[PDB]
Amino acid sequence: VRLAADDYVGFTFFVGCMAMMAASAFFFLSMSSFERKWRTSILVSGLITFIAAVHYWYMRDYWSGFAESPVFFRYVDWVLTVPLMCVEFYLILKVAGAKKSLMWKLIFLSVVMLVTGYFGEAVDRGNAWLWGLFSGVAYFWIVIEIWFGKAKKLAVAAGGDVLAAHKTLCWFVLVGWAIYPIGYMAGTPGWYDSIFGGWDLNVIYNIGDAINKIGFGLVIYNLAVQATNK
Amino acid sequence: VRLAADDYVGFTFFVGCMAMMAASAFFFLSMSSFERKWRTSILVSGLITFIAAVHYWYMRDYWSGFAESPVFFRYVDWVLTVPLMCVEFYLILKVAGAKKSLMWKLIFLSVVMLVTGYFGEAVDRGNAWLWGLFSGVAYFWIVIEIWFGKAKKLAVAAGGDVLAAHKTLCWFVLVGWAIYPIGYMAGTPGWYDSIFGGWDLNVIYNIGDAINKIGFGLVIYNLAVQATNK
Amino acid sequence: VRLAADDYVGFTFFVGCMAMMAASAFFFLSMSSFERKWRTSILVSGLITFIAAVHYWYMRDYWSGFAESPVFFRYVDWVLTVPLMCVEFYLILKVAGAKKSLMWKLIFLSVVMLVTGYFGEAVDRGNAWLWGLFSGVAYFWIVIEIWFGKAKKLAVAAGGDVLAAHKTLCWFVLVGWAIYPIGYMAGTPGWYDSIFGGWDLNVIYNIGDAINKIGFGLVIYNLAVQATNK
Amino acid sequence: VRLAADDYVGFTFFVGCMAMMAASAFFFLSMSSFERKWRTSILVSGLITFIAAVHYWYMRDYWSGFAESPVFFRYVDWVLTVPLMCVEFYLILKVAGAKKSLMWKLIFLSVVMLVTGYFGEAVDRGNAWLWGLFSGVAYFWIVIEIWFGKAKKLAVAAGGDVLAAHKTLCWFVLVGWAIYPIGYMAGTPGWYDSIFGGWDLNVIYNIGDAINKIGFGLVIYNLAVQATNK
Amino acid sequence: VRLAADDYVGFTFFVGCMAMMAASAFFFLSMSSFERKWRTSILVSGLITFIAAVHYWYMRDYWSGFAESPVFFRYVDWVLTVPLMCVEFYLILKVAGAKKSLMWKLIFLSVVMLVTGYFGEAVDRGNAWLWGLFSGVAYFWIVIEIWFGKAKKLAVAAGGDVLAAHKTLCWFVLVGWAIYPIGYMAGTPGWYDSIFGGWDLNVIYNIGDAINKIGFGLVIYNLAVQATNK
Ligand SMILES: CC1=C(/C=C/C(C)=C/C=C/C(C)=C/C=C/C=C(C)/C=C/C=C(C)/C=C/C=C(C)/C=C\[C@H](O)C(C)(C)O)C(C)(C)C[C@H](O)C1
Ligand SMILES: CC1=C(/C=C/C(C)=C/C=C/C(C)=C/C=C/C=C(C)/C=C/C=C(C)/C=C/C=C(C)\C=C/[C@H](O)C(C)(C)O)C(C)(C)C[C@H](O)C1
Ligand SMILES: CC1=C(/C=C/C(C)=C/C=C/C(C)=C/C=C/C=C(C)/C=C/C=C(C)/C=C\C=C(C)/C=C/[C@H](O)C(C)(C)O)C(C)(C)C[C@H](O)C1
Ligand SMILES: CC1=C(/C=C/C(C)=C/C=C/C(C)=C/C=C/C=C(C)/C=C/C=C(C)/C=C\C=C(C)/C=C/[C@H](O)C(C)(C)O)C(C)(C)C[C@H](O)C1
Ligand SMILES: CC1=C(/C=C/C(C)=C/C=C/C(C)=C/C=C/C=C(C)/C=C/C=C(C)/C=C\C=C(C)\C=C/[C@H](O)C(C)(C)O)C(C)(C)C[C@H](O)C1
Ligand SMILES: *C/C=C(C)/C=C/C=C(C)/C=C/C1=C(C)CCCC1(C)C
Ligand SMILES: *C/C=C(C)/C=C/C=C(C)/C=C/C1=C(C)CCCC1(C)C
Ligand SMILES: *C/C=C(C)/C=C/C=C(C)/C=C/C1=C(C)CCCC1(C)C
Ligand SMILES: *C/C=C(C)/C=C/C=C(C)/C=C/C1=C(C)CCCC1(C)C
Ligand SMILES: *C/C=C(C)/C=C/C=C(C)/C=C/C1=C(C)CCCC1(C)C
Ligand SMILES: CCCCCCCCCCCCCCCC
Ligand SMILES: CCCCCCCCCCCCCCCC
Ligand SMILES: CCCCCCCCCCCCCCCC
Ligand SMILES: CCCCCCCCCCCCCCCC
Ligand SMILES: CCCCCCCCCCCCCCCC
Ligand SMILES: CCCCCCCCCCCCCCCC
Ligand SMILES: CCCCCCCCCCCCCCCC
Ligand SMILES: CCCCCCCCCCCCCCCC
Ligand SMILES: CCCCCCCCCCCCCCCC
Ligand SMILES: CCCCCCCCCCCCCCCC
Ligand SMILES: CCCCCCCCCCCCCCCC
Ligand SMILES: CCCCCCCCCCCCCCCC
Ligand SMILES: CCCCCCCCCCCCCCCC
Ligand SMILES: CCCCCCCCCCCCCCCC
Ligand SMILES: CCCCCCCCCCCC
Ligand SMILES: CCCCCCCCCCCC
Ligand SMILES: CCCCCCCCCCCC
Ligand SMILES: CCCCCCCCCCCC
Ligand SMILES: CCCCCCCCCCCC
Ligand SMILES: CCCCCCCCCCCC
Ligand SMILES: CCCCCCCCCCCC
Ligand SMILES: CCCCCCCCCCCC
Repeated sequence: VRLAADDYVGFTFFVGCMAMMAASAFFFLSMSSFERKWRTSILVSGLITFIAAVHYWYMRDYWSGFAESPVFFRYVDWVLTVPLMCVEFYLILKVAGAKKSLMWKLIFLSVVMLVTGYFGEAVDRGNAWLWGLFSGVAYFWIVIEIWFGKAKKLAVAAGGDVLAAHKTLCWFVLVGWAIYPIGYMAGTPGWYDSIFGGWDLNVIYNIGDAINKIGFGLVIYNLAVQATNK
Repeated sequence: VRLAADDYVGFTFFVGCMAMMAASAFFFLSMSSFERKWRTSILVSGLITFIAAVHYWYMRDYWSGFAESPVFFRYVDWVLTVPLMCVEFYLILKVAGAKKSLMWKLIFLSVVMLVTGYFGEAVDRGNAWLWGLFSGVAYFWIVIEIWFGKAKKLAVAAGGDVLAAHKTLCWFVLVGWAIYPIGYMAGTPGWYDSIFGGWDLNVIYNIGDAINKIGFGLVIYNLAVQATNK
Repeated sequence: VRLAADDYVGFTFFVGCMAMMAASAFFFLSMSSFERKWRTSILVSGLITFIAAVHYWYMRDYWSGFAESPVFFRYVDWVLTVPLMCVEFYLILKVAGAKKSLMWKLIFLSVVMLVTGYFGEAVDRGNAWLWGLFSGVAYFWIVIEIWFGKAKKLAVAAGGDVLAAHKTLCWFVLVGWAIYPIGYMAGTPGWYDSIFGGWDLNVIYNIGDAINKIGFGLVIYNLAVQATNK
Repeated sequence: VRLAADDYVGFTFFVGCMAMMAASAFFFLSMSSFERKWRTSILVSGLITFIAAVHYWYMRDYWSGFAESPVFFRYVDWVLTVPLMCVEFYLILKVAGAKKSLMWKLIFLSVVMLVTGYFGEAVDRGNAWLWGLFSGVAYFWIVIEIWFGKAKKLAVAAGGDVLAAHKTLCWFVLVGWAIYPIGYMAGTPGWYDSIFGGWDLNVIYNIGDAINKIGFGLVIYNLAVQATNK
Repeated sequence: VRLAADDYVGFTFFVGCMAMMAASAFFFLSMSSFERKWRTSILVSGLITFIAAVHYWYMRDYWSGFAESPVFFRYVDWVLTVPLMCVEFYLILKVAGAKKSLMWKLIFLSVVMLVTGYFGEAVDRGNAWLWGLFSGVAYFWIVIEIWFGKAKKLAVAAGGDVLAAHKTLCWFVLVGWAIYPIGYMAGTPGWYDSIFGGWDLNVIYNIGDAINKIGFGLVIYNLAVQATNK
């Protein structure tokens, strides 16, 4: 447990843990300065960074001990936080007339995506490409729903700050989340060892997690602020 | 204490701990966005997940050490959380005219159920079937009370969101709680060759606890939300 | 530090710690749903279970390590919580016209009781009967004050919910607190060789503490609720 | 790590830690029941006991390990808490027309007192009497300021609850704080090693800290209560 | 891991950790006593000391173990806190008409400064002078912006308490932050091994961090207080 200056994975575990901890405090402590109608979207942004702060604490210590970070262990957090992130689409479009049907659809797709991903990574690596494909289809459905589907139509109808927030969240989902499917292909045996594979993603995962989770919440927080100051 | 990808019991202890921790924060931090009349029901939903989060933390570490999870140690949480869950029937029917008599009845039955279950599991395994039977009868009385008894009549009279919440809670008690008596029969010596093989009761306990406890609370939280927005 | 199913002392340390922790959260989180005039009585009920939760955490660990629970170590909590419980008589009768004189009397007697008890148990066991007797007399004075003295007269004048609460608290002090003088006589050398056999003092301490501390607070909480509802 | 019944220093570390922890909770959780104008004085009372609770936790564990409590290590808390206590004179006299000049004077004297004391105790024990003397003079100036100086005149002009609180705080500073200079003379080599040298102050420090810190805050809390209730 | 009276680095780690912890509690608990328009600037002052408290806890323990404090490890906190400090210029000038452009500029410069500094210190020490120079230029740009640039013009236009706060913060940036570039030159190989090099900065870092972070926040808190009191 002596620290080394060249351990960049180590460094990014320490930073990521501290940034998520601070983000969780910022969202929980800000909630009361807003009208009740915004509070839930902010609270959930804080839950997302709270789960990640606590799991990053454990992973940071484990890396200090063993100098390993098994990818399957990252799913402890992803299986909870990715559905919560998908629920934020419902929370920000509820005013624009989203119905619980939307919430259930998103929760279902996100959970299928993460559980099939875990089966590919941990339970049945023989059939990792097949599990990948099931995960990939759930991802594609989520992307289609928010870029073109009902969620997009609701955002467009609302216009204003909401539409703006919606569009930014859609970029985070399209571009920010793409690192995870890529690392899956890099780390699992399949037909994609030719292209990817043998790539160290730990630094990318540690920085990506923080940007993905804190960025999502800052966009939601920014929406509450814009709306309130009008 | 390296993590292994095939340790599914391990994985479900880490997930269950994080989900209960997050649920506790969600209910505690939501309480203030509601009129005083709902806050106690929500507070108690948070107490239920808080006790479970803290006990799941200990059990998760113990499994990391010894790769054992003795059933009797789960009763540390059940003896506190199952009575609190039974109290939620009183809290949601208090408006409909439930009297403390109902609260005391439910607390008494739930406590008898859990303590007789612990005597069967830990103190007197020779007579596990007899202790089972006493627990079984307490369970049956609770089920009859909420499906057909006074509590059901109060719910029906109130109608509306309350009746809806009541019925959902009755399904959780009937179907969601059935895993516990089944695991008891699977694990104890008696007249019962409850052979539910292929699945590790530990995985079922870890997933079932989270669903049972967070599900109960989300139904109560949903009732506060429905009522408030009317 | 493997758990054993027959370690009932172990079990009751785990339960007592969790119950106190939950009770502390319940009283601290309830405080704000009450008019200012009730909040202090509730806050102090929470302090009582908070001190006990944290000390039960240490005692639980120590029992896991050494399988010993020295009685003198329980006094770490009792010297703080028993005076706080005695202050609750002042807080609930302040409306009925109790004066700080009463508060100081109760604090003084409770502190004398606990400190003389500790001298008998830990510093001067040669003269345990004498220290016992000094503690005994302080106990008797407290009992006489609340059952017959000024405090009783104030309660009786107030009538209503207050008198009801006062009488229940008087039973907890008379009957619930009797286990402590009994265990003292059971554990110390003197003119008393009280057998009180069959049952492990540690189990009785662990269950008695939780009932004594949470019961006291639930009676104070019940008084605030009754009063608020009218 | 086993506890001994005759370890009175040990016992007083456990009690002191628990009492400061409970006091911190009491002041932080009471703050919201008061008009804004009192909240800062109460918050600072909680900071004082919060710092001490956390440092008492470390010193308690260190004593369990090594059975030593080096006096210089107590200064970790004193260098922060003694200036905060001195600021409380400004906070309670701000209404009576105290100016920031007074705050800065008290902060400066308190910090000089504690830092010169630390130099005498830890960095330059050869000249402990000289450092003593510098600390001694800063103490005397503080005492003169509050008993006779401007601060006293402000209190006297205000009259009422303020004057009462001021006088009680002046007794705590004069008599309650005298233990610290005495222990310095008892523990340092100088011209005073005959009179005071060779005295075990650990029990006195542990009890005195708790009484000094919780006492100061209870006087401030009592001032807020008196003022509010009329 | 016995404590030594001559370990001044050790002492300052313990003090710094406690002071940051106390400052965090002071800012988080004060937030609610202010109109909404000030609360964010105070919350962020608390995040700054919260990150530092938690990182100082880890560094304190590591020094207890190994008696080393690698400079690169301090960047775990600096990469988060220095940008938050720069955002405070935006938060205090938002009323005077600062635009998000200013926020982004400051965040960008602060992050470049800290990341280039870390490259010089940890990844590429061969070219530490060059990385130094890039960091140095980002620093100079920040200084020019706040002393002469747009931010200064906004402050000057606002006048009053804001201008006063602005000027104080500009001194902290100019003089209080200068210790960090100096320590960099003292610790790295370059052309400045003649001027600096061979200097122990640990005591200076530990005291400077506390003064820099708590000082910044006390100036922001002072601005909210002055403004509130009209
Ligand atoms: C240590 C020591 C010493 C100290 C000795 C000490 C302090 C001994 C303390 C003994 C105590 C406290 C015994 C308590 C025994 C409780 C009884 C019998 C209770 C009856 C209760 C009824 C009959 C309720 C009837 C209730 C009714 C009808 C209805 C409603 C009630 O509300 C309820 C809730 C109970 O239903 C000495 C010996 C001095 C010196 C030595 O040298 C050393
Ligand atoms: C790293 C590196 C590089 C860069 C390193 C860098 C940028 C280092 C920067 C160091 C700085 C900026 C030091 C600044 C020192 C300011 C002073 C002393 C100012 C004093 C003022 C006084 C003593 C009185 C003023 C008196 C009054 C009354 C004024 C103010 C008062 O305090 C008050 C607040 C009361 O008004 C380079 C070299 C580029 C490449 C290399 O390769 C490596
Ligand atoms: C895993 C797996 C499977 C599934 C794998 C899956 C789903 C992989 C998915 C990969 C994805 C989604 C890649 C996406 C790449 C998007 C790009 C490069 C876009 C760039 C654009 C940029 C860098 C910026 C800017 C662009 C614009 C327009 C900027 C706009 C501005 O930023 C503003 C916000 C202002 O508009 C399969 C293969 C099925 C089976 C296998 O067996 C296993
Ligand atoms: C321990 C022990 C003892 C005690 C043991 C005990 C009490 C064991 C209890 C086992 C229980 C309660 C099992 C329950 C099984 C319910 C079933 C299969 C029903 C399933 C599923 C339907 C009905 C779905 C759907 C139906 C509909 C209407 C749609 C339902 C949906 O779900 C809806 C959305 C409406 O909710 C004894 C034996 C006494 C002594 C021994 O010595 C040991
Ligand atoms: C460091 C050092 C140095 C200095 C060390 C220093 C300055 C030590 C100073 C110690 C002090 C000032 C001790 C004072 C002791 C006062 C007493 C006991 C007075 C009792 C009076 C009662 C009992 C009446 C009244 C009331 C009481 C107790 C309580 C309450 C009130 O009656 C009330 C009405 C409020 O209840 C020097 C020597 C400079 C160099 C050396 O080389 C080293
Ligand atoms: C906070 C963490 C986040 C946003 C993680 C997101 C992860 C994904 C969207 C993962 C997606 C996957 C697929 C679409 C294909 C292969 C399996 C997964 C789970 C890596
Ligand atoms: C949060 C945990 C929950 C809802 C646990 C519930 C446990 C039961 C309902 C257990 C019931 C039992 C019987 C009715 C028979 C055998 C003994 C028990 C205790 C397992
Ligand atoms: C939460 C803990 C409680 C209520 C403990 C109470 C303890 C006592 C009432 C102890 C009484 C004693 C005597 C009356 C005589 C012997 C010594 C004592 C301290 C056990
Ligand atoms: C919470 C801790 C408190 C109130 C401690 C206060 C300590 C002092 C007032 C110590 C004073 C000293 C001198 C006046 C002379 C010798 C050196 C000191 C630091 C022991
Ligand atoms: C809370 C900690 C603070 C305010 C730290 C600030 C650090 C700097 C302003 C560091 C600046 C540097 C340079 C300008 C050049 C050399 C490298 C750095 C990163 C030390
Ligand atoms: C005071 C308000 C805080 C809001 C919630 C804080 C998040 C806590 C996360 C804990 C992360 C563990 C990191 C500590 C490493 C020792
Ligand atoms: C370890 C890296 C920490 C990174 C934390 C900050 C990430 C911020 C992402 C960008 C948020 C912008 C959304 C604001 C609305 C326009
Ligand atoms: C709403 C959040 C849903 C969270 C889903 C968690 C799934 C837990 C993983 C399942 C692991 C079981 C492995 C069994 C393989 C034989
Ligand atoms: C400031 C808001 C935070 C609220 C946290 C809710 C209580 C959660 C406590 C449960 C902790 C046990 C799990 C920790 C595993 C290391
Ligand atoms: C809400 C009420 C909770 C009740 C908690 C009951 C736990 C009691 C377990 C009893 C253990 C002692 C058995 C010893 C038999 C020899
Ligand atoms: C280890 C598994 C963790 C699983 C997470 C549980 C989420 C809880 C979902 C329960 C169903 C919600 C019903 C609400 C009805 C309005
Ligand atoms: C987070 C909810 C607010 C009030 C919480 C007070 C709980 C008291 C904590 C007691 C901790 C000791 C038990 C933990 C066992 C590991
Ligand atoms: C060893 C664990 C025991 C758990 C104790 C929790 C129950 C508290 C006792 C309840 C007393 C009820 C009196 C309330 C009157 C309104
Ligand atoms: C108002 C609460 C008061 C708490 C009193 C605690 C005192 C602790 C016992 C003192 C131990 C003295 C050591 C014996 C020396 C022979
Ligand atoms: C707002 C009216 C309150 C009257 C307060 C009188 C008694 C206060 C209770 C004392 C609790 C102090 C906690 C000390 C921790 C050991
Ligand atoms: C609800 C506010 C809580 C008040 C702050 C409590 C201070 C906690 C300091 C830690 C000292 C307790 C010792 C723990 C031993 C394991
Ligand atoms: C280790 C000993 C524990 C000490 C317990 C703290 C109690 C101190 C309170 C004494 C001061 C009374 C304040 C007067 C209020 C007007
Ligand atoms: C009541 C609000 C408190 C917020 C501040 C918490 C900061 C905790 C970080 C430092 C942890 C303690 C340091 C040493 C513990 C052994
Ligand atoms: C080893 C660390 C000790 C540092 C103590 C922290 C307190 C520093 C406060 C700085 C004062 C700034 C005043 C600005 C107020 C307008
Ligand atoms: C609006 C743009 C959002 C895209 C954010 C992507 C961040 C992921 C980077 C992970 C590698 C360091
Ligand atoms: C270090 C801070 C990074 C991101 C800053 C927040 C940007 C948007 C905040 C919303 C303000 C209305
Ligand atoms: C609406 C019906 C709710 C009932 C759900 C039962 C919960 C199932 C427990 C899962 C065991 C793995
Ligand atoms: C309503 C009267 C309550 C007093 C009785 C409580 C005694 C239980 C504590 C001892 C259990 C071992
Ligand atoms: C305020 C209404 C009731 C107060 C008393 C409740 C008693 C609950 C006992 C809980 C045991 C788990
Ligand atoms: C009226 C206030 C006088 C306060 C004096 C208290 C003495 C504290 C030190 C005791 C150490 C055992
Ligand atoms: C152990 C309890 C000590 C409590 C000391 C009394 C507090 C008096 C405060 C008066 C405020 C109304
Ligand atoms: C008016 C503000 C001046 C800033 C003083 C700098 C504080 C840090 C000094 C370094 C500590 C040794």
